[PDB]
Amino acid sequence: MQQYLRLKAQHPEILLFYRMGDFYELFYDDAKRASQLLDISLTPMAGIPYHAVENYLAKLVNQGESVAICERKVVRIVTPGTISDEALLQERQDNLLAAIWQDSKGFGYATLDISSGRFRLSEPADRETMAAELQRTNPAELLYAEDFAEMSLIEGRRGLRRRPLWEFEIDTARQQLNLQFGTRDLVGFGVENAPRGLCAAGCLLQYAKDTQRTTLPHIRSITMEREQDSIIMDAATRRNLEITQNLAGGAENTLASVLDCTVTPMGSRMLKRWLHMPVRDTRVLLERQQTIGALQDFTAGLQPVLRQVGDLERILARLALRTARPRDLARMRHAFQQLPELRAQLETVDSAPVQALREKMGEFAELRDLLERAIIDTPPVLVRDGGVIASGYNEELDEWRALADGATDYLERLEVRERERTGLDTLKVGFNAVHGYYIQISRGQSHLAPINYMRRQTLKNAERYIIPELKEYEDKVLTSKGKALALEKQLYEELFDLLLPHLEALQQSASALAELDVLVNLAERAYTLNYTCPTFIDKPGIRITEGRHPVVEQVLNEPFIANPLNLSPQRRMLIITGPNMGGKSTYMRQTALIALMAYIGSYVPAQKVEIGPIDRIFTRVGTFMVEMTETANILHNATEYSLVLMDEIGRGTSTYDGLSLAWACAENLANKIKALTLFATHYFELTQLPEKMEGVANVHLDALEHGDTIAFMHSVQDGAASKSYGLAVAALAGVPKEVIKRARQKLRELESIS
Amino acid sequence: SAIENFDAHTPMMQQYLRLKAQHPEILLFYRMGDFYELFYDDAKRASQLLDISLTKRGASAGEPIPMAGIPYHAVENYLAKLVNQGESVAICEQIGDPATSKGPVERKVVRIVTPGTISDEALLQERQDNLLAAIWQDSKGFGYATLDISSGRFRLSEPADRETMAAELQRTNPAELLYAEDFAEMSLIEGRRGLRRRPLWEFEIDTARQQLNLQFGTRDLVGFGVENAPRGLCAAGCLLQYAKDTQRTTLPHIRSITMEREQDSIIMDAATRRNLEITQNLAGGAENTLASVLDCTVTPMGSRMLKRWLHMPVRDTRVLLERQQTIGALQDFTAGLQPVLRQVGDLERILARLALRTARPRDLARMRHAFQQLPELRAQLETVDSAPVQALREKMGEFAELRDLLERAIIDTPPVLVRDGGVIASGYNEELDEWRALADGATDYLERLEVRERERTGLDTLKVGFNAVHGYYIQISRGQSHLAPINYMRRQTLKNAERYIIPELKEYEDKVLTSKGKALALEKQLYEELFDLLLPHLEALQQSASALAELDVLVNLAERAYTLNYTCPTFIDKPGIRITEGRHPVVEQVLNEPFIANPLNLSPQRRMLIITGPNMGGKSTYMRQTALIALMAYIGSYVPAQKVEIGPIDRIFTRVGFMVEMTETANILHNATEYSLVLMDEIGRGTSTYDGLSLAWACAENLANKIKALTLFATHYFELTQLPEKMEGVANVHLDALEHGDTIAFMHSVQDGAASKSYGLAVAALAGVPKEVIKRARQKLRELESIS
DNA sequence: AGCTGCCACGCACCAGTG
DNA sequence: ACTGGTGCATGGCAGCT
Ligand SMILES: Nc1ncnc2c1ncn2[C@@H]1O[C@H](COP(=O)(O)OP(=O)(O)O)[C@@H](O)[C@H]1O
Ligand SMILES: [Mg+2]
Repeated sequence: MQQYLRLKAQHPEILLFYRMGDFYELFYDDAKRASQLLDISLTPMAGIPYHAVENYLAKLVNQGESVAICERKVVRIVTPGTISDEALLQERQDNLLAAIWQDSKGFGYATLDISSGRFRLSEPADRETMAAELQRTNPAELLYAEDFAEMSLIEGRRGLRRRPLWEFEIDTARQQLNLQFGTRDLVGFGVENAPRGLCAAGCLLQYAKDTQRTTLPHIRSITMEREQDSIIMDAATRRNLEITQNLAGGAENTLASVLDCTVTPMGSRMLKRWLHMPVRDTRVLLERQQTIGALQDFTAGLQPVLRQVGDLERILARLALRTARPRDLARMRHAFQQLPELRAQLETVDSAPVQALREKMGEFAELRDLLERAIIDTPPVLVRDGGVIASGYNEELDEWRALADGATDYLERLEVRERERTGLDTLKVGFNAVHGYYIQISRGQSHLAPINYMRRQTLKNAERYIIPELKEYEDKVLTSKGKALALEKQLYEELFDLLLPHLEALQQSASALAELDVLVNLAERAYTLNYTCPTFIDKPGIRITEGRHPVVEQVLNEPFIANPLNLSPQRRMLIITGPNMGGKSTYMRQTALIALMAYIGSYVPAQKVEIGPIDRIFTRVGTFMVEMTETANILHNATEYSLVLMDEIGRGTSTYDGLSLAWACAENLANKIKALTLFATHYFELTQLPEKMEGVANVHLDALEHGDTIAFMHSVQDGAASKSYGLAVAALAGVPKEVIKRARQKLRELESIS
Repeated sequence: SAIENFDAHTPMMQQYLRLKAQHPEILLFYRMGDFYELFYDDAKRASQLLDISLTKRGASAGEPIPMAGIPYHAVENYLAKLVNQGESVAICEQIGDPATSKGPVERKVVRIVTPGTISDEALLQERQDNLLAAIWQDSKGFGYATLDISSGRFRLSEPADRETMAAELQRTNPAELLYAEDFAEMSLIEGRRGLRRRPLWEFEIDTARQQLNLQFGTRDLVGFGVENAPRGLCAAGCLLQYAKDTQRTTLPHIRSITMEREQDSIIMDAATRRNLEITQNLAGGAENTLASVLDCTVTPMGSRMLKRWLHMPVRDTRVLLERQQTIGALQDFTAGLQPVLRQVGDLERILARLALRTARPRDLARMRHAFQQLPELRAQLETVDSAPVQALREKMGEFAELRDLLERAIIDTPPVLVRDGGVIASGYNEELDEWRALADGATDYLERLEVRERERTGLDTLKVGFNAVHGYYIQISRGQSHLAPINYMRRQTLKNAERYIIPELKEYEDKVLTSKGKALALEKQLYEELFDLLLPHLEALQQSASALAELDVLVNLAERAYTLNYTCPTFIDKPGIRITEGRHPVVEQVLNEPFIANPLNLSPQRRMLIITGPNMGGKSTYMRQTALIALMAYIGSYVPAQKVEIGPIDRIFTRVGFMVEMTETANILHNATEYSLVLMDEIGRGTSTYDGLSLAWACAENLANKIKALTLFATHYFELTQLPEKMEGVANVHLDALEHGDTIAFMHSVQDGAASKSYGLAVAALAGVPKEVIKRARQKLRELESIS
């Protein structure tokens, strides 16, 4: 095998698998890497088995690697951004492709979901907005121009794919895009005056087409994500809020873990999207609130039926790409059968948007009857070996199967004919690809074979024979099986012809069913978790009553202590002093999350929630350097509609430098920015603020001392903290009695002055 | 799911269930014919872990029995998959002969593979120890024992408190941890891998003594210095009872156990071991560790030894001065020894497999290759004037007799296993050459018989072949087969050939198949017989491997001391550290901007330095290098400096900044002594302004006045620069920085005195806090500055 | 070279016969 | 109590395109 590096040249940046019997083997830096990612030995060659290529392809793909299969030439290529088989895809997690680039004016950006067809473009102006979008969208594969100057954004990222500047050319991209969608201009989509981002979507759509070498009819539209259509959240804020991802890397004890009790995978992906994309436009919010309130009674009724629909989104993608396997068509049929029950249940629900999803759902009765008659109840995984088309769908196929079936029934009778004639109880008719049909006597009885029996194969304890009669029916069976298997393949391709016309309507359905799932779910969550419906006010403000952390109340097992919040423009900054130990931090995060959820359209963890409009949520809660950097970002971009959450800035540098930076930040946020702010500090000197300025108030956390421990209470109440707790804590940790005594003396000395 | 009494099973399952019952909690591979099998839930679990099909075995006792299995010849692949997941596997083989057996063939469990007892090349990592350990707790302290099962190293220790015990777990890092059912402090142990809850009786003391004594061939354990250590003996007894349960052979390489005393070595808490990144960085990787920079050893047994020394610095003034000499003496000779030393290889673990009677042909070949480098190492080391080196030349041995044994017994490149023969060589056993030479009736019978029969019959398709199932045969094509002598006896028929047998070939077939089986078994006798001849000299061989490893370590530390430019430190009587132009041995190599070397001077009258200076200044580095230079000087290595003078050091502590933070400080305050080196990297954490500092101030005083330890005490609290004024023994140093207005400047140089100003705003402005806010903070700061 | 399906094997599960 | 023949996990490799 000298001649194989000649195929490595064809695409160097992609790891090359190479058939070598029943395995795929790799060379050079494609071995070093493939052992460090997948875990396999390094003889420089590594290799996976053929029985689990899909397993090992998905793990490479999920680590942001394209693979190329070789069997000789390159027959297949998978890439992180463009896979659509259900074996390479995490069920409840979006898998986006993306392109990014940079003008002398700003950035362009586009994500594709190659299964839903969800195509978005944006145009981030500064680089922090850009980074926010990268964290949020979190694409499996990023395309980017060499051009690209600001490499620190995408520097450490899976699936980077360097593209030439000419692929990002505007005019070429407008056409390719207009051709894809069947429009003359891109005005129906809202993006015709949005060139930077159009150039990203141009590069992406062209890369996508290349990975598939097929039409992508399911991609029929594009939307632009505006900035002022959304509560902007920096990456450090999405991390600290643990919306979808705990700081620990995974998915436990996160907002989605508690709010996401949807019943279809497509509903789960959509909700997680909604949770990362709070919208500022109350019209849609009041629309969601009202739907959620309407479907509350109907939740037990709807969800068992909705669960049956399954992941129709991703199935429909495999219809669009013409790769759907028999079970895919079978689940599409199963889903269709739910639609009359879903439409019946939803019919009396008094909401305009629920009835609109009801219509959007469709019924598709013809396609239900088509697949009911065309496919058997539980068809094999593949079409390969037939057994998928139903009985009595195609009169011709039935004749062929009966010619086979009856030729096979002859050979069974041949068995019993030969058994009765020869009187040899071990006689049997078997079948095998190497020999066709055969009579088999055992070795003990083989010497008494009739002398018309032609010998063919000697086993250890048996002999095999053919006779003219046998081989006659071998043909009868095999031509009838071969023709019926050909008619099945053709009739299966004909089901795509009948299904594909209604591809658009089908995509509408799956989307409606994916939104019904989200809205019914959020409905169940509100009712089941004692949430209430928040109202919106004209000027900024957050009035909360007995509010809670939506996760911590569910995840811990101690009684969760609820608190109020009163932020108006006449009271826009609380100085939270006292012990933290999770208490302040929790109070602050439950504020953001409550706000986050009002603006997702969900009910919220509280007795009452009024809330003015919010444009950004900053949460600096988690070097001194990093703290000051995240603080710099708030002070540079916070507005008077911003929600700002600050966790004890100053620790990590000198008392005075730190006290002086806290003082100046709180001042700057109360007086200049005027953001609604929870400024959690430890500096007691900072409680003198509410006197020195308008619109600042003091609240605090306390601790109660009992027995020989201490209970860190979680009730925020008015006034400054009037106690400290580090000596008390050290005492209980068993720092020498005398040390603490001297510490208490020092502590008094130091306070007395200021 | 029926009543499944003894009588309810077949004879096969009765036997399976007795064996399984003596292994209820771990997977049992059960050798049935050509397969290792599993049943009931084990098969269900095996199907999920190993990725094999869950099947069944037909029954007449209710429902069917879940089964899974794997052909015997692939057992090792699957055994690996399980032990890397941390599963024990009991291996049960067939003992008897089925053809002389009424009921089921006899079956013993012959070994148990568990993560800490594995000793095969494929499941272990060249450069990383794989210890079994055993922990146990009393009302007053801990008992703890470790075992490298593939070397014999058997150690015993009796950690005083919870936190020394935490440090020992981190250090030894057992792949498997047997522990007592009554174990109170599960916080130390829960979460670890290879956890094995064990019943109390295994930790019973008189049974420990009896079993340990027995194993070492002694009447008491006085000579080993452990007779006084019942806490730890109880650990040792459980370990050893377990070790022997897993192996089910003698373990003659376990000829000793040693006490690991508090004061024989520098003791580092869990925090210190992590902050100096000795073999693991703070990501779990081995990149940019002390070990990455120092470990250019050529043999694996050397690498592991170096890593143990690094982790346990010895306090013995004599051993250190001798190791220090060995380095200096050997510096000229590394270039020539290192390539030879390499060729010895991993002799430690090869003598393991020899001792365990497991070693394969290629283990014996590499042992023979090792012996073949001792004569070159003997010459090389003679000219090195150093007593310690010549003691290691003597202890390395030579073993010319065994070299000549393996040179005459095994061939140059043997197969992986003896399973299939071809191992033993021509000359070694005369009976063996007789037997091969009959079954080497190749170059012989088959070819001529073929010609003769083709030419006599006149049938050109005629070939002579052998197939494993039908035996030897004469083949004729189907078109010529109706012409074959009526003497030919039809044997195997195919689609297009017929194969036949004649008396002459059948007689050659019985002759060659019995010749080959005889030749195989006698080979296996000869192979096993090498272990009998080798085994006596095992003690001397273990001392060989142990010297070759220490040579690899020292020769390494000498090369490192030349290339990286280190000098020999010297020791003193009272506590103190006096570094001249010292460097962080790791940071100095990763960075490219040359390393700003610094002094340090600790002493009993200058024992606590309060370190000040900016974020990113160099405070932590200056602490870590102090500790590393201590750590290195006390493994006998040379040190990254112009001159180092270091007195004695019992423990090293470390706090690097709630209920666990404070506890960590109490541990320091209670256990530090006048000989301890204490690093506190900005501690002091309260719920208010002055809270945490007040504690740090109180702690500082306590370390200076009461404990009198050598403390490096970096803070951001400027208030602590007043310490030197009040306490005795305290002083102020700082890592310098420069102004230039709008900009940074981190000079990385340590100088006496407090910093001139704290740089919190300068660093805040560098992060990009609005210049407008930095302004108002500077305004506030002179407000605050004007109080004093 | 690729693909199918016989065989390794001790043991248990039948039927068909003492 | 037989005689006799099946039929099994997986992986090696003969037999046959
Ligand atoms: N002696 C030195 N020479 C050159 N660089 C140094 C030196 N000491 C520290 N540094 C650099 O400073 C960085 C941080 O040092 P560090 O001690 O952590 O500052 P801090 O005092 O805030 O802990 C390190 O990453 C290292 O590169
Ligand atoms: Mg530091």
